Amino acid sequence: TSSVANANAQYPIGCFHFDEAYETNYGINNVADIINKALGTEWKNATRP
Amino acid sequence: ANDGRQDIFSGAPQPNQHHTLVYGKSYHFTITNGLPEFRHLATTNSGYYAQQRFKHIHGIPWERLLMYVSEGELLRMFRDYTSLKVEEVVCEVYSLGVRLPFVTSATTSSVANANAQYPIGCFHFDEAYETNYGINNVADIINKALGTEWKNATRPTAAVTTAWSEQFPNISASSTSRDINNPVIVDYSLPYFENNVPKDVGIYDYVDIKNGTTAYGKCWEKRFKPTNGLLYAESTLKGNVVTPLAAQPTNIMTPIPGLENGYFMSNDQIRERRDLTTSVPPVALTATKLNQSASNNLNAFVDYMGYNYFGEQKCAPQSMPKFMIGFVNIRNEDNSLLNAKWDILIKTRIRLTGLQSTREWVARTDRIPPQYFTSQYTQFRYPNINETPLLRSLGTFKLPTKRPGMDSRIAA
Amino acid sequence: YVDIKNGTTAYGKCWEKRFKPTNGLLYAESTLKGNVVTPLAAQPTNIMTP
Repeated sequence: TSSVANANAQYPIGCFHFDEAYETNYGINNVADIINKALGTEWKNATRP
Repeated sequence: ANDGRQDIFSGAPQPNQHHTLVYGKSYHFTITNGLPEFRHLATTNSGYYAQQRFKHIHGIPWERLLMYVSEGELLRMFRDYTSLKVEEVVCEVYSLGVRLPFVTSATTSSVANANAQYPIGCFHFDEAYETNYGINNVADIINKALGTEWKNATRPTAAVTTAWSEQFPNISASSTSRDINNPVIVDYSLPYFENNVPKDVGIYDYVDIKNGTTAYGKCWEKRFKPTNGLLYAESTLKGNVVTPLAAQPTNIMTPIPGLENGYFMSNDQIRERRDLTTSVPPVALTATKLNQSASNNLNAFVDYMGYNYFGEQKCAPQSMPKFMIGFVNIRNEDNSLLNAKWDILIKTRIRLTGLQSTREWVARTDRIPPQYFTSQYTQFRYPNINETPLLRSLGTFKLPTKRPGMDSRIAA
Repeated sequence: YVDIKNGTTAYGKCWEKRFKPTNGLLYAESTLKGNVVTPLAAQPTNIMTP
């Protein structure tokens, strides 16, 4: 029963940009996934059963 | 100039009465998280709808008159005037914090952590998609707002002293924190066999988020000055609740503006009188109070009740904005929902205007004087004045063009 | 109801008509019908607002 209840850990976050100095790339499925979740798939029965 | 031709006496009637009422209440409610859920709804007349309920977005029924006035005050103001109009309604929401447990315990859990910075916001996508509340959900919020009596106003045969008890069958939220659950539901009509459907509402395109931890105090305030705050109006000569007409229509008739075209917003489409074959379509006739039942009055809405002014276009105005507030769900590492409890305080204020048409009507009975001759109020009801008028859907529906959903409880 | 010109000397631009339609609506879609063939499936209910 874990719970992410602590928001006062002062975790460091940042904007990385070393993509301007070294070869970089993303995983094909990783990006594909982000986009499928962005669009999401339909669940409404546009066409009546 | 006083040539014995000037008036000696000049009469004039008494004025109409114009009273202004001001009421208000304060409540303490608590609401909680909830993941979104969906289903498909089938209804009579082959109705089919795609529904999406946001269990983390709750709506304050500020459209309900009982949120400002108690049942007692409502009863009185409903019998005292010829017509009663809502001038303005105000609803303030104060946040007392969004808490949750430091550690989830299946048994002795405690909402002791108020520093989780849970995102909260004011949602308003009710202006872009069909929305509605659950009938019992709203009914519940109001029962907890009013609360049921526990004092023995009428002494028991044995008026003996009883033991202290925290078990209030239903204490008002005006005396203590009380839980309420009124998830907003978004409908996606599917009237055809093959429908054109939109992508689920993007709630993040209709929200103003605040930090649940630092937002302590006044957060939101909504005001509304109804165009047609007509709660009721009497313009008929019917001096009873039981009597039916005795005379049938004659040949005497004079053309009046009317301003009622017989067009309705039947769910997703516009329909003309002749096509509403399932239920009998209302018609804008001379208004009455003796049409509404006692229970109907209790469910009075502040924006529109079916009554209109003689010179205005007989129709429903755009319903007041829904007052929806809620969380912006945070999820745990296993993607489960991070539960939280939100304590809020609500202040409600309302100003109404009562009229008593006593100028052209000197009554010799307690019967309220009707706005009969000089002008007449009108309401959507049926030629049979005793038939239930066009009622307001308790589910607080928002139909296309942003108008309040209404029922025609008269079967055809 | 006529404005006459000399057919021989009137060589060039003669008339120009302009029109800004009040209702130039060629078409508009406001229904949920997502097909050209499908008919309604649901009949009118008791839900109706003026």
